[PDB]
Amino acid sequence: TIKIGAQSMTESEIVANMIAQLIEHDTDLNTALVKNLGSNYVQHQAMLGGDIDISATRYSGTDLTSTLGKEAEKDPKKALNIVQNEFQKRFSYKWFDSYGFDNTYAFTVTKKFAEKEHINTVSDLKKNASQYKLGVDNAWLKRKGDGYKGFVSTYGFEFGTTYPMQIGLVYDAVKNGKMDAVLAYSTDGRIKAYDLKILKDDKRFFPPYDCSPVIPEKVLKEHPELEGVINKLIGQIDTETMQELNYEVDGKLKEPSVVAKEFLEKHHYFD
Ligand SMILES: CC1=N[C@H](C(=O)O)CCN1
Repeated sequence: TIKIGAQSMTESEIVANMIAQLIEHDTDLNTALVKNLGSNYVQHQAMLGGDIDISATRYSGTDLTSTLGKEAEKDPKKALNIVQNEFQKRFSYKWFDSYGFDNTYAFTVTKKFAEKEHINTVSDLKKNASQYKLGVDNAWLKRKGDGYKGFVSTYGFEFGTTYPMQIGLVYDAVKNGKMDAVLAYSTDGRIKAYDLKILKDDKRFFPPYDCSPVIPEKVLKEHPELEGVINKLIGQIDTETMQELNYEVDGKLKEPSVVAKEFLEKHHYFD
């Protein structure tokens, strides 16, 4: 039975279910979901411990700056290449090419706030930063490399008050005027659904966050038919598609298993 890890994100659950169903459609392997993994660190430790055989969703800039303890590379291709080579060298883990989307931190505001405050870029926030409330996830404030400390030293300012919360809550918090700005995830469907504005990262502070599955070479060796299944999804999901899938769960309240199934059926399980 292949143990598939899902991080505590709607996106991770959708993709974990998608992998599970594709594996069972194509092969005689049974699968199990290991859900609610709190962070990439928890995912990685679970893989080191053999608690999971597959990480459904890992993000290049995230593991680059934490797991690998490296500078935040700003080029998508170079960042992916470093992560892939390092995962092979250090762990004999295969970090696959991307599904096709980058899920980045994105400073997000209502269009009303942007018009009132004259905001197009992250640097535009500087003039009144002390007046703003910023909603962020439960980890970003303490992250090294791509975290708040790095943000401050690059952009040269702090927000008046920063509020860490479950990432799922930031979209309503900003829509409802509770926060002036939130550090959202760019693949969340509620950004488009709520007509929000993503601010340009004008100093290119954030590294890329291309999303890929990760699987130990040992697992791929034990189950030679596994790589071919995973290959079917590589390059097949762009951001717009990911946003739509995310919204199926977060806006329409559908089970990730159901959303995954419907996606696979539409694409005839990629043959
Ligand atoms: C920028 C980003 N952060 C998440 C995290 O830090 O695990 C993963 C998906 N996107």
